[PDB]
Order: sequence, then C-alpha cells, then structure tokens
Amino acid sequence: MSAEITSGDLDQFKQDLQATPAANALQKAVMNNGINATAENTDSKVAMTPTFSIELDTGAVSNQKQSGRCWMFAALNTMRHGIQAQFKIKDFELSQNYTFFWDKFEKSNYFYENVLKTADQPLDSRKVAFLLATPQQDGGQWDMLSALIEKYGIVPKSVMPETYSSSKSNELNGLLNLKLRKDAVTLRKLVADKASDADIEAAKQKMLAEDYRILAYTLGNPPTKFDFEYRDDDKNYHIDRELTPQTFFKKYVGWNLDDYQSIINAPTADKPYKHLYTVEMLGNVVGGREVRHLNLDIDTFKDLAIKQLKAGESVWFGSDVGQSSDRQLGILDTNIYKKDDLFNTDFTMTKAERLDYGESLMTHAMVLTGVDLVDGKPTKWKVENSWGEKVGEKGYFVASDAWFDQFVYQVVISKKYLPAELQDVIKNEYDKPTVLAPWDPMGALA
Amino acid sequence: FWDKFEKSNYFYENVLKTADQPLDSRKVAFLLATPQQDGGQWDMLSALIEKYGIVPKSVMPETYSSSKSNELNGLLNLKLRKDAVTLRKLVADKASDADIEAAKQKMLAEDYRILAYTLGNPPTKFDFEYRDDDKNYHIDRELTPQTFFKKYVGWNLDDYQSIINAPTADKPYKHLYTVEMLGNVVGGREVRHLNLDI
Amino acid sequence: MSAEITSGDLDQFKQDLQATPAANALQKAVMNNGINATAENTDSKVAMTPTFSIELDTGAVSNQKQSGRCWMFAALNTMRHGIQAQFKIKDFELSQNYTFFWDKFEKSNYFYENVLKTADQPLDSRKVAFLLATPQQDGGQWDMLSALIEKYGIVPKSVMPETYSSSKSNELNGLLNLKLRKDAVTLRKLVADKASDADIEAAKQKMLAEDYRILAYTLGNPPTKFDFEYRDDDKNYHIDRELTPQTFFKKYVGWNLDDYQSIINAPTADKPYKHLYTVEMLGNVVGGREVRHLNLDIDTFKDLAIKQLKAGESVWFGSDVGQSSDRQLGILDTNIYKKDDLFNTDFTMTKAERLDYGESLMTHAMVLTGVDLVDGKPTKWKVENSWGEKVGEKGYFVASDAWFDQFVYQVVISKKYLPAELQDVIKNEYDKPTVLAPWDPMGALA
Repeated sequence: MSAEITSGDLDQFKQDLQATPAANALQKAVMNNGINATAENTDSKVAMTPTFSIELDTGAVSNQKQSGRCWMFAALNTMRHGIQAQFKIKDFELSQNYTFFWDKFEKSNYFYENVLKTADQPLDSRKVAFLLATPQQDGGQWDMLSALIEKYGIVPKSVMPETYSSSKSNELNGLLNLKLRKDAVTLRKLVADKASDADIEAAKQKMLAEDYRILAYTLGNPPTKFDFEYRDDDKNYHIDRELTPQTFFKKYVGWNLDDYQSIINAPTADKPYKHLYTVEMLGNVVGGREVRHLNLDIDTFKDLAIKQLKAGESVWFGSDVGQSSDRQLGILDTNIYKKDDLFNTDFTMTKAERLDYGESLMTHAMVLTGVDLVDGKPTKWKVENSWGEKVGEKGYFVASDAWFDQFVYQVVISKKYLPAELQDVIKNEYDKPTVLAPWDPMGALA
Repeated sequence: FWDKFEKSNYFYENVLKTADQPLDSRKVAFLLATPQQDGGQWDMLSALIEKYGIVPKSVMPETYSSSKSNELNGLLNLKLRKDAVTLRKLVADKASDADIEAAKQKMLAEDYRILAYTLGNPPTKFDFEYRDDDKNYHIDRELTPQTFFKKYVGWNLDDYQSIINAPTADKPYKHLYTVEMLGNVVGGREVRHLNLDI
Repeated sequence: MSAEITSGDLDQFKQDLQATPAANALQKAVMNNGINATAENTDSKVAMTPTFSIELDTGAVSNQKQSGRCWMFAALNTMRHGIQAQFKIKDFELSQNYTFFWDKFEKSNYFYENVLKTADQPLDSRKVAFLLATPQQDGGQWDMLSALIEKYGIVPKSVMPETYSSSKSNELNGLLNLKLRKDAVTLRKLVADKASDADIEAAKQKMLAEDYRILAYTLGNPPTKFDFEYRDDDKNYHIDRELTPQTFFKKYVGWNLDDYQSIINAPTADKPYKHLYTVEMLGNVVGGREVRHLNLDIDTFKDLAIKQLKAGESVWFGSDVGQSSDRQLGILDTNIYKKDDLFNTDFTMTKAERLDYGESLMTHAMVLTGVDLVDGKPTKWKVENSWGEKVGEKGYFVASDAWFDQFVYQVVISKKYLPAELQDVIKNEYDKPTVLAPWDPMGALA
C-alpha cells in the first residue's frame, strides 16, 4: 500500500542510506555532536569578521533577559543612541520596564475590545480561537511601540528599574492570560445576555482595575514626575527637575513619531509592492495609531537602510533570527552551516515559500548599526542585539548580505529618505490599507 | 526514531489529502504550522509498538539529538514544508498517482537519512545479556524488537482504552471520540478516547 | 626535488582531498569537534554493556589521583579484595602511600648503585643517558611491588593516609630527580678520583639520609607498630593490637609472593615464547627479587587469565590504556572509534610492529575482575580502574576481547594454574633469564 511505510520501502531507504557517500562516518559525527556542531562552517566565520566600512558609534548593549521584549529594546536602542550622542551620556539606557507596563495594560484593554467585537461569533471560529490562544504576549511591532511613546512618553532606566517579572515574564504572562480568558467568558456572557453598553463598560473597568494591580505588583508603579541627575562624558554634572515621561521624551529625544515608516519585504502574491498593509485585530493601544507596513522589493528596502546608515542613524529591523544562525558567536549567515552538504539533501526554499508555508516569519527585532560596503555593495551588516555582552562581539551580531536577503522582513525608515512616489503611497493609502488576516505572517509580534 | 519517520509520511499524506484546499485554509494552515513534533498520545505509542516492537535502552542508546531535539525538529520541519510545496504542485499539475508515490518515496529516503544520522540505525536483531536481582546471569540470543516485546512485555495492546474527562457541551459522556488528521502511523490504529465523568 | 614538498605535490594533495568522499562535510565535523568526538562509535557502546558471565564481587574503587601509582593501586587491589572477602570488611583499602614511600626511597638507592656501576662509562653513552633522563618515577612492575611487600609489609590506608604529594606527586618527583642528578655528579667524581669503597659508601649514606628526609616531609613517617580496629560486615567490632606492617601482611593477606608469575605477550622476533626475560638496570629494591617475565602466546596468556577468574581470583594486568579507548565512559574497544573510516586512511599495525616501532607499550596497570564468556570464548573483560568512581561504571572499565589481544601486554598469574612444562621453564631459567636492554618496551614502568 502506497500510503503506508512498508518493509520494502524500509529496505530501499536503508539501501539509499548505505549508498550515500561516507554515510557511516557522517552518521557518527551527527549522532555524537548534533546538527549545528557537525555542520558549522569556518569559511563563514572568516567572511563574517566584524569590520564595517560604515559603522555608527553605539556603545554597550542592553539585555532583555528572559522576556520577549526585543521590539522595545530595539526601539529604545535607536532613541538612546540619539540621547547618548546629543547629551554626551555614554551607555545611557531608557526604561524597558516602563514600555512593558503600558504595553501589557493597553493590550489587556485591546483584548477585551476584541472579545466584545467578536462576541457574536462562535467560540470555535478561527478569529475567536486566535484571540483566545494568545490573549496578550511580550512581543510587538514598531508602530505599537510608537503608540505607547505617544501616549506615555519614556523615562531613564534608573527611574523605572527592572523587577523580577520584567526580566522573567513567564509567570506574569501565565497569570495575566488566565485573567483575560476568565474575563472573556464574562464579556461574551454579557453580550449574550443583552447587557447595556454601560453595564458592559462598568464590567470592563472593574476588570482593568484588577489588571492594573497585577501589573503594579509585578512591575512597579509607573512614574509621573521625577528629577534627572547625571554626569556627561566631559564629567559635568546636570540636574533637570520635575520632568514627566512626556516632557523627558520631548526634551531628550525630540522625535516626531510620524516621521517613521515601517517597511516590509514580503514577496508573496497577495502583497504587491508599493502599497500599505495592516493586520486585522493586531494592536495594543485602543485609540492610538495602527500598524502600517509599506511593502517594497528587497533592493529598494536595502538601499533605504544603507541611506539611513550613511546619514548616521541606526535602523530598527525585524528578522527570523533562528534561521541559519550561530546565536552564541552572533553570526547570521546563510553559509554558517552546510546542512544540505551534510545530509546530501536539498533544503532550499524561497522567501515567499517560507512565508506561505509557515517556515519563517519575523521572530526578533534588533538594530542595524553598520554596513560593510565593498565595490558599492553591502557584504555584511552590523547588528546590535539585546541579549547582553556575553554573546557575539560584546553583544553585537553580524549578518551576511545573503542572510539579510532571506531573513530580514522589516526595517523602520525616516520618511524623508523615501522617494516622493512612496511618500505619496503612504499619504494616499493611510486610511484604506490592505487588511491582512490576523494570522498573517507580518502580524508576527517580535 | 519510528515516531518521527512515521509522522513524516503521515504529514505527506495529510498534505496530499488537503492539496485541493486553499493554502490559507484553517486545516492546511494547522498542518503547516506544526508538520511534526515530539509529542503524542497513548494510541500513537501503541501503534508504534505494534509495528516495530521495542528494545532495551542499552541496545539503542540516546544520541545528541534524542536528548536535545530542537535542531532535529527545526531541520525536519523545514524539510517537510519544502516537500509540501512540491506535493501540492504535483497535485496542481495533475500528476499520476505513481509519480506522486515515487516523489514521496524519494522524500522519505531523505527523511530516513536525517533520522539515521541524528538518532542512529534502528536495530533489527540483538542479544540481550543481564543479571537479575538474585545476581544470576542470563543471555537471550538473536532477539528482534518484536520478539523482545512479545517475550518481556507480552501485552495485547488491544486490551487498553484511552479515557478522557473533557466536561464540555460538545462531548457527551459514554461515547468515543477521535481527532481529525491526528496520528503518526498510516495504516495503524487510530486515536480513540472514551469520555467519562470525573 | 623528490625530497622536498613542492607546489606540484601540494596541488596533487589538494586534489586527492577534494576527491575524497564527503571531504567537505567530514572536515567541518573534525575541525569543530575533534577526532574522538567525530569518530566515536555507538555500536561499540552497545557491544560493551558491562555484563559478565564470570564476575567477582570486588566493591568500590580506589583513586590514585595525580600520581603514576597505578601498578601499586592495582596490586593492592588484588590483596584488599582477599581481605574484604576473608575478614568481611566491605571496601577496605590498604595504604598506597606506604608502598609509595618505600618505592621512592629504594629507587633512590637503586639509582645511586646504577650510577656507581656505570661511572666508568661516558656520560653521553646510551645507558648513562637513560639513567639520568629518568632517575626515578612513580611507575613500576609487579615484581617490584612484591619486592617492597617482602621487605616492608603493608598497612591499612587509615594507618598511613595520603598527603599532598602522594596524591599530587609532580613537585616531589621534580625535587627528588634534581637531588639524584646532583648526587650522580658527586658519585661519578668520587669514582673518577679513585675514592675508596668506604668513602663512596659514606657519601651514599649521607645522600640517602637527605632523601629519607625529603620523603618523610612529603609523605609522612612510615609506621612500625599500630593497632587495627574495625567493624566487620556483620557489625561486629574487632581490635588487633601491636601489629607491624609485616605481621599485618602475614595475618590479613597471607600470600607467598613466590607463588606469582609475571606473564607477558610480546610477539616480537627477539622474544621467543616459553622463556624468561628481564630488563637490564630495571628495579627498585637492591638485594630484593628481580623482574622476571615469562613470554607466552596470546591464547595461552588469555586462557590462564580466564582460569584464574573462574577460580574466584582477580588478575593484575598491564596495558596501553591510551590506545583505542574512551577514558571517560571506560570503554576499551578497537571499535570505539572508526578513525580509518573517518580519514579514509588505513592506520593498522600489528602488535609486534607497534612495539618495535615505539607506537605502544604498557603504560597503565589495572585489575581483571570478570570476563563474559559466550560459546566458551571471551567477548569482553571487566576492569577495575584506580581513577575513582566518576569514570566508567562506578570506576570500572570494560575491554573488548579484540582490544585485550592488541593492547594487553602483561598478566600476573598464580604458578599453580600453569602447565608443568611452564613451571619448569620458570625454575630452569630463573637465574639465567634473557636480559633485555634498559629501553626495551617491557621495561616500561606503569
């Protein structure tokens, strides 16, 4: 029978195995050492030496620890390198716990509103199931971090330090997810029972009061007013009194968050280039700005990143960091392993096929801080990671240009580097983007 | 070993069966999201033992990947997804059943090799030597995984029922349930759960 | 030029490398993991499961630590298993420091006598150079341990415990070797200056007094009289008063050290079988018994070991433990690695060629405590090691019968298991053995 594995098929597979060149010796290597350590290629290590013709001076890395806050760390990295340079504060850090607090709390409300909106749909429907499977999580996207900063500002790390849960969020996500699911039961019931909008709003407010308390206990009280004291790199003391998170943002960072566009490269048939896309139900801050991705071809995408780097500005980016990577040495290179050679098997998929077939999507946000240009083309990119200093080169990674082609899906670029035609697409489509399904791969939260 | 290999075939057959359905359909997406994994259920382990028997640990020891399976699952999932592309294409192109079977056999030969390299060669014949708790030596020669199972365990795997307690409205008690598409061994026994009160 | 490596030869070697099956993938494995971890064979692990049709009950292992005292540990193991069984003292240990003290001191005198005997020969002569290269060392052979026990007896471990130097002998060997070399200068000078035998004896006695003090400081004072108190395995208390090392030996061990013969298997043309051999200048105790090895073919050698095991007695043996071995898992098997397969290169030598060409010799002494016999032939041997419990199976190793064939060179057998013909060879040749050169491989001290 064609469908089952027969004894004859097994014989044939064993024959194929024994006919494979050096099968016995390769088997012993992989049995003993595993895949990565058998397949890892020193030629890549040579090619990936961390030297870059364009290199920003970005100082020491941050460390998210056991949390999925890469998107926040990476965004705050872009802002804090601005602060460090302008105010001469070497290694200055912003509070990632601050953004984590407001993100979780806004996501709690976001979830309730999603539950209300789908409360007339069956519990086993694909969209209700998708909601309940992941009520909230640590990850996000650039426009969601902006939304948070627009509404809440930011503070120095010293002003809202890490706690147990911020640096090891598993127990908080477990309890908050349980809480949100329990509350989803109550909310669906209210809508089934034809409760008034006012009763439903009152219920939601009581639910939120409890969520607020879970986060205050886990993460601390968000600051509203503080003094900022520091010594600059010339050793001069400074004191700035009675700041708020919003005045601190305005003074020390000073960006107009409108100036930034999320650019993706998702080369699939449902996503023609030079348009804007959003993801249904995806978000954190009800009432705040929505996700908007501009899909562009990989050459244009990369040329924008280079333009931004050459101007002295770092670039937030989204990638599948688990692909073709040595995460200890910090080498992201399609050549770092030679698995196809090891197994005598072709493992090639295109970028479109990996998206469409669930093999790859953005899983991690980092920052480009350099690019090596040889004969005017990029060979390798310098990457600021947020896993602390004991991986890569003091916490910096290196990505080959082939790797970037395949496994980078998003960069955040200042609109001013964009051609007029693309500035116009953004303005023309802002209120009518193409709406992707919730489970779209570009709905991935990193 | 046998679980992963049977699951590779199971996955291909699931892909064939849904190859006329849109790629973004809920069932095709569910398949591709988790082509295989380490876990299972009781009836799937039985299916494996019925078909392949069992051996002492000393006779098929652990390897790197068996005790740290992340890299194996990553590469095997990649392989299965790549092959799903090819299989859907074959069905789109109205390939014959024989061409599609031949393709699947080549895919399986490769999967076999990934598992042999990661996990070792499954034994077919071995000697079993041990000392019992009274310190007496024993040697039993030229066993197979199936004769070892029959002699040292000796169960009729039919004698066992999976019982669940899932007190939900769609699952009245005192009936049998199965799960669509869920399995490892094509042609072997399916999952059957009897739902009962706690 | 044929003699030098040319660019053309290099080209050809690179071609040969690239034509090798799977060379790229195998290269990566060995570069990343090294030889052992690439080549180690799980089929051997399966074959080498530690089950044995003949198995002695020998309890817990000892641990020599950072010293080369394997020969002593192994001999004392054979004696202490006798004590444990006869007197019901589970895990009882004899003092390895006791034998270490007397060995070093006797070797100091042995060295001086060797220097005197060669004092008329040039300093750069092969035999004088061999002496000075290794004035003494930790290792030895069975007949040298007997010599020590005959002259000095033995004590419980509790009665002469380990010290720093006994368990980490490097500094003691360095200083003692320096001392002995300095004294060799003085001794040669005395013989050059035609000093009297009495002046030369007086000088040697002063040298020995100093050596005695170096060992007393490093190792402690050897006991002369002690009480022995213990509880047997039935929990009964015992006290035995005013023992000496010699009365303790006579009462608790009770062997006639004459009853034992060193048997070798050295299948080289200079060593016909069924004769006795000794090694020039090799020894420790001046005036005590000399080294005598009876060379026999490997089948006869192995059959004697099995006969002794089947009688319930363990067997001291000498081997090259670094050959074809995993010294963590404790597997000694010609199949544990498949290096020839890995490198596509034949690495085969016969046992005779490995001796003759300096590739192999006895480097370590252990004890056989079991043998698995299947269809009447040995498949694997149970090995008591002296490296403590965190290697092998609670400190026990397993050696395949193929490994034993190749890499075991010596076993110590009770004469009563020997055929009359071989009992007669021993008696007939005892005073006229064939004298091997000092640097003979069977002069190796383990």
